[PDB]
Amino acid sequence: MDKKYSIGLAIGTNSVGWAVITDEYKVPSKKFKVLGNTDRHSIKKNLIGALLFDSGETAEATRLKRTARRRYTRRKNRICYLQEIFSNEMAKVDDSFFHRLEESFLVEEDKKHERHPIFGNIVDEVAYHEKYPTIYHLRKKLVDSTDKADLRLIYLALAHMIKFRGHFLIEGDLNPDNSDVDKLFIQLVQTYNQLFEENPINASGVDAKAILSARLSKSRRLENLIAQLPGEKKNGLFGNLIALSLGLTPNFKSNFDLAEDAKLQLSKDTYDDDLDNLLAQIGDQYADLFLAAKNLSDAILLSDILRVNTEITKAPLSASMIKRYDEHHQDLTLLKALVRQQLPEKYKEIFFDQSKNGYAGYIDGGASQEEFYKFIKPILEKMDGTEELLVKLNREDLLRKQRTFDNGSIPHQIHLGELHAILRRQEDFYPFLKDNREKIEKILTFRIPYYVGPLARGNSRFAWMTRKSEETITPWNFEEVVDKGASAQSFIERMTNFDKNLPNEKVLPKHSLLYEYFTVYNELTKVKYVTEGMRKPAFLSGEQKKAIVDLLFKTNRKVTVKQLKEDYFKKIECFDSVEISGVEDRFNASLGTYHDLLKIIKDKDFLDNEENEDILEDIVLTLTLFEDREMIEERLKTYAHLFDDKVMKQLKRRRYTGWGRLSRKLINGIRDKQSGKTILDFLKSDGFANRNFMQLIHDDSLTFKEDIQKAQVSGQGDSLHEHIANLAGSPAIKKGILQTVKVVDELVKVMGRHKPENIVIEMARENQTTQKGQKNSRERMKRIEEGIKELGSQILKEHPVENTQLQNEKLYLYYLQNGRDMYVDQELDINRLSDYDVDAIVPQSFLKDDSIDNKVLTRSDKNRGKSDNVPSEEVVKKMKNYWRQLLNAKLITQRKFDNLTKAERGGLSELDKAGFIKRQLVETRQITKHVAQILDSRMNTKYDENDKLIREVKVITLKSKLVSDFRKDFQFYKVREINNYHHAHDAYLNAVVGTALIKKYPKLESEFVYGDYKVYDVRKMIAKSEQEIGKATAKYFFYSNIMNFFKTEITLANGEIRKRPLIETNGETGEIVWDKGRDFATVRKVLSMPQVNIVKKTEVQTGGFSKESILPKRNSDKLIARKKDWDPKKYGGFDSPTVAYSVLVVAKVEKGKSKKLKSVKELLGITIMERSSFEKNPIDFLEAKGYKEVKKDLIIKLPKYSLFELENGRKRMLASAGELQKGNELALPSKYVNFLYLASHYEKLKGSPEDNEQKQLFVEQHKHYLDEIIEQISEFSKRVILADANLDKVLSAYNKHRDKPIREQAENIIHLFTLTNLGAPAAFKYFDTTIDRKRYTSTKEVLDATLIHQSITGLYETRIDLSQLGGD
RNA sequence: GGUACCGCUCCAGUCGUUCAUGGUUUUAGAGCUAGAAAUAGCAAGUUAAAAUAAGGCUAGUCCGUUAUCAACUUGAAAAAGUGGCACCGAGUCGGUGCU
DNA sequence: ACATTTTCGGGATGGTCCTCATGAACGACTGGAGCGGTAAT
DNA sequence: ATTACCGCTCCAGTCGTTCATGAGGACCATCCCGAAAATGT
Ligand SMILES: [Mg+2]
Ligand SMILES: [Mg+2]
Ligand SMILES: [Mg+2]
Repeated sequence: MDKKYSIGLAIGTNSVGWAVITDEYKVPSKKFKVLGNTDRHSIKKNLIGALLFDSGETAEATRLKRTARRRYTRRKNRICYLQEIFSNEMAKVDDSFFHRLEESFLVEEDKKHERHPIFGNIVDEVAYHEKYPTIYHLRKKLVDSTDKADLRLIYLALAHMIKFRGHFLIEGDLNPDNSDVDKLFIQLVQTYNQLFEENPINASGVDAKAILSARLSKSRRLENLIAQLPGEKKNGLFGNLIALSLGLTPNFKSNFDLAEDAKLQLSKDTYDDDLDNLLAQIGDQYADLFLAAKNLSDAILLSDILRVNTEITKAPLSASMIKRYDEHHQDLTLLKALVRQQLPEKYKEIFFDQSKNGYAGYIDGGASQEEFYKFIKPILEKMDGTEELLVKLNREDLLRKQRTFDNGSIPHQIHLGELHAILRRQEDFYPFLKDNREKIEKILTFRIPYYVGPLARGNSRFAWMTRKSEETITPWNFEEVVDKGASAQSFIERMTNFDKNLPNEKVLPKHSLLYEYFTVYNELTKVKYVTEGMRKPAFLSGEQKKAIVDLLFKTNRKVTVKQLKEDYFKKIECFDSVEISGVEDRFNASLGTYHDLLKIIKDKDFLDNEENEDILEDIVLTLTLFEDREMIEERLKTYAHLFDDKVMKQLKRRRYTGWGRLSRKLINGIRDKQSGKTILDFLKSDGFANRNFMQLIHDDSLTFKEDIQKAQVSGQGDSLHEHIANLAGSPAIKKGILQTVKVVDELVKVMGRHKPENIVIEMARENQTTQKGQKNSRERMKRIEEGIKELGSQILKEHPVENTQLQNEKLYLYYLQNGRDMYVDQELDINRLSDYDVDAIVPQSFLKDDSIDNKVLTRSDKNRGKSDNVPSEEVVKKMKNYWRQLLNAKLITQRKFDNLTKAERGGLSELDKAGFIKRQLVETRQITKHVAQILDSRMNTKYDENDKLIREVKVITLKSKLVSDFRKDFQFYKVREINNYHHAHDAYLNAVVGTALIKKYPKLESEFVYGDYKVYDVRKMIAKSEQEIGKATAKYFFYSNIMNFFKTEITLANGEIRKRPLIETNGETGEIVWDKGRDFATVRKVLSMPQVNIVKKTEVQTGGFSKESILPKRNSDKLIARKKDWDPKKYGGFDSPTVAYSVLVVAKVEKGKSKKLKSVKELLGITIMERSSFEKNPIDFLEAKGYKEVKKDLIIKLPKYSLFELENGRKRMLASAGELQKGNELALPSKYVNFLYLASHYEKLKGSPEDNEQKQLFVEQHKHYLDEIIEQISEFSKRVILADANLDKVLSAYNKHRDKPIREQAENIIHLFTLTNLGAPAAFKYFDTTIDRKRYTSTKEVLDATLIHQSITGLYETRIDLSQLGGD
């Protein structure tokens, strides 16, 4: 039947709630038949409920997981690449090479050959370190070599240089020399002075290198050079030439008075090509400055990162490492002698003992630099003869470990320098190197471009390449085995802007000539004209529109009325007296691409010919899509009759970026099957007036409605996956939608297959801020301003600040944190906010908060060092109280603060701390825009109507901004921190409001999403806003819109509270929709109503199998070895083995001295690994695990979050492999929840209206609730742990801390509401007492536990029999 | 009562392609004196190489950090489908009656 | 030949330690706010 | 041929209303209970 009920849902990050409301009854109570045992007659449940689920790894964590797979694969392949080059050659000349490489692993008993790494004999193996203290000395030896080295030490050096290959970040050949840098600074100044004799720049003996070497910002380095070298300004020619060498992108358009942009950069191979175009126009005499600037940048890079001069060695990189390496042993020997003489007593302790981060732990362990320096620093300060040792601490030159990240970030080019020498020196000793050098230099330089990508032998979705035959895919003989044109085309067809009306096609480039013609013809259509014979204004015809485009738009970019009157009408149409109307003095439309083409080609033969426009569109499409300049050449070859050799060489520079929103097919590729005309044909000439482009597509007058029916009306298939394959990358939103559509689909089916009137859905994010804009940013300012006014200042009253200044995050971070960082407490300033770096609190991590409160403005992040130990402990000690002052002024959040105290308490959500100090944040919830569309797509899959457009199922998305007044009316305090049954009541209220809104049409409407400010009437009494505080509208007064439409209460009066009468008309037919004598009482009755239908989702664990590390520290049976036959005691197994689910089977395992069979059912964990054969054949699996004698009907599978109910009155849940989870819902009176929230609230706040007056008096008169709460808790311990254990400590603490602040105790009490959750046995700090951490191994009372299998939808429940359990 | 398609700009989030290092595991790594011996002290310390998700298609110079995955019936199998209401009440969800 | 004392072994339990992440060159999307376009009956 | 049925304002710019909402497992130290053997009667 048509309409009987409505449903509502509330979608969170890791939970979905729902509720069903029906006109015929007020009690959401319904029965189901018990499956299996039938322990209860017919179990009833509440229709209001919620589903809990695990959210998984979000955005940047998913990013890191795919990156991590490709990450080591690259390093592994590079090691394998050079191995394939030399291994076979070494095996051919040395028979003993092969066996040593193969027998390098495993125990003696399985080993067939001795290791002998370098020489081939134990006697000679330990002769190496006598001349070579490190790999870097062998590198110097081979680079400066005059003699022959063994192929094992040659491969040893070459293998180091491909494992330690270095980064190919910047394109082009950089100068590997540091011989005479000083000269380059003098020659640039003198060359400028010779070319510009009007105002010479004076060097004045200034050392420019000293300014650049110092750790200053790029802006400050430029400024200091301009201040010390007089003759030119920071924004002048010389300043922009310095900026280029600083690695910036200057634009010399304003410098050479150019009509077009002239940006230069040193990061691209085409820079030399751009200089050829530039010098062709400004002349040869300016070449020296740009070539010297390029070479100086190369010289400065090596000077800064190596700090070693050339010619004393041809290996300055290896030499740079050696100097410090030797100094480490000399400084350590010195300090060791000083400690022996001054501190005999602590001599063993200082060097041997890991616990304080000493020398032994530092060398053999992973001890932090800052902790190591911290320990030895006051020791060196107290000791005599340590002056030089104290300097090395500040320089960071004291005992730095050779292998560390800071010594790893080396570029590919300086590595090629030394490698070219390693190969060249040995060419007259090994002739094989002369032939292999070509292949070696290529793989050392090699990098995969976008248009080639994956070179996979097999067939798969992401295999873009077409392979010719079974040979190779290596760059060697590349064109003979694969075609980069085929991979470039398949790459572009998959990755580019796509047409949203054509699923398999793509849009035109933004430089399309057709795209530009479309806008010009629209403006020409608006034009009316008057002539010498024509009496009244008439519109332009198609031939006249074409004539104006052919004449005026092809001779000047923009057209004006004078041009039409003096040129077009007098020349083409031959009228002296004419007039143009419909437009002003000029048009908005213009041709941009057309005149750009004339300037580059400089001809007219490619213009007016009918076929040439299609030729130019194909060429611009190619120029936008492909950087590959040989692909551009091949496009130009088919049209070579229009393009000579010079223009084709000039075009080889760069891409025409950006696309339009329409493809060509729609515009002039689809013809009307009755008139024969395209949309472009109708645009040029048709009937009176026009409509919007999408309106003309939908228009019933054209035959394009058929194309809509064949494409759009068809829709997606039966499978849900196909409908949720769009919207959101978040696994939290994805799973929320996945379960939401399933719940809605099932609710409509089980409700007698009747259709709901409304489906009301909410979906939100962890919004930490408003977005950029004066409708958003302007309010973010208030969060800063309150902190400023709390601290105190006269600045805000003395001088007003314009609202357009503070619009972005970087300007907000400065005033939120003040002029100081949050890690080392060093100075920040306004002029340095775009010059200093910004960090994330938890980058590339499991969960990420929505925007500005997840980030922090810092000075340098090098202190992070991939560790969880803040090196600025002493800073945290004073800043912790400062950070609490910031939370009190609401400048930083509770989660932001707690991430800096993690070591003391771990995790556990405290997110809505704002609730007692200020909650002000109106959320947009942009995700909700397409949620209804995905559901609507499945729900209204029916076409039994003659284009009636009548929907049967209406899905409505709701904003939570309307719920606030309903929380007040029904006295709801719903912070999830004190209630994990949160979504159940939200979804109910959502169904109430969304249904309420449609029963009588709204009195005050607003525009789509944006709404309020867009359309409103001018009122002077809201104009005082902008002048005083800034723009404001109904977004602030949204509560008054609710009062206008419903008239529920009067908010203009304090004291006695009176509201709208109990029995009032609410429907469009004059009927009563909601009744306060029945409905209102029922809503508040549901709040405390027993047995709400809430469950943790049933599944089994898939994905995330293990972490890429080995833990030989573990040795239990659950450890999965890295290789099957390798001993876990030596070579270990993989970090964190993942169990998909468990199976309950009677054991065949023998116990004790008599070897008795365990004839009782036991838990066997099924791993994601072993599952792969278990599901296919469980018999062989069970026999291998010790469960040999078993029958099919005796095997019971236990999925993830399986439930148990004990006959002794307890409820429990299964984790994964057999571990015990808490379970059991919380039955507790509502009088405790309201008290604790309000008790903290009314600490420093006083009441006034009737309700607030009684709430304050309630907390003040009734302080006995804390004593009743510990009494209720002592009765829940008995249902979980049995013994009270630590509640004697908690009761003692509750009697002890009665003289402590009400708020500060209520701030952490939220951790005791874990009783509502089915897991989370949390440990936390209360006030001065920190509670013990416990976990549940298993249930002793096995035979009393009944196995429960429930549906994910929360409907039917299966109870499994106890007669099969056994026991002997 | 009674609108549709968007231009220009700035900022943010979602992210993708590409490349490198280190943490860490493992093997080779020639010592002296006292004491039955456990055990202790001193001489003495300078390095290199290999490797890092089970498992497997298309059996790889390749892919893999995932969802439905409970009872029940039909289907070789892939795959698909069914889940009662009137009527009263609410401290660990019960009852009258029909189906 | 049987019961008690005796030592060694297993399970339930809690305390402490363990954890593969960094980012710029090059390049694109949705999406919102403020400056706006164009109007009929 | 028209633009809120309702938001009609204060000796002054004020803080505040609601929400997305919680790391556990392995190894080692330890106490209590149970089985087979040696000894006494
Ligand atoms: Mg919500
Ligand atoms: Mg950072
Ligand atoms: Mg909610």
